[PDB]
Amino acid sequence: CGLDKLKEVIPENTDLVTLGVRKRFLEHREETITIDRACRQETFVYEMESHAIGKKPENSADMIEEGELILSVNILYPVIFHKHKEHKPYQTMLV
DNA sequence: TAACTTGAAAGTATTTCGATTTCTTGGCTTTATATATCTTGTGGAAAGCGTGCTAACTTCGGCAGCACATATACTAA
Repeated sequence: CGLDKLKEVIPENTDLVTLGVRKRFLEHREETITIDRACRQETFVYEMESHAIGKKPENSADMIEEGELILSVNILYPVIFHKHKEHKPYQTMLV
């Protein structure tokens, strides 16, 4: 179980299944998507997840003890949104 | 310092789909007339608990019972 014996290189020249979908997506990207952008919500999620990576408290007494319950709670307050798009109305919190 | 080609982002529109409505069927109701018959739909006349308070005076006012006393007939000496 090492990395020196593990496959950067173009993922091709092997009998695969998902690689066909991957190449189709690459072609669809080269068609209209330009460089690496238009991923607004994607970068939002990325940064909002990185904001909580390895941040230490200002005081030593504010260290979260091991095993503390973290609960994810979505909230739907507003009516002003897409009732059509599967429903994505409002923010989600952690407590 | 704009101009056009980008992207997922709305309404917005139309197309079909669940469902309830609307449209068809019978058939019974009712109108008279009389024709006729089974058991079972009746008409009608009998007859074999439970209390409370006194509303209070007056002056009965009788009898209930009771009941006390005793005069008398029976019995022991």
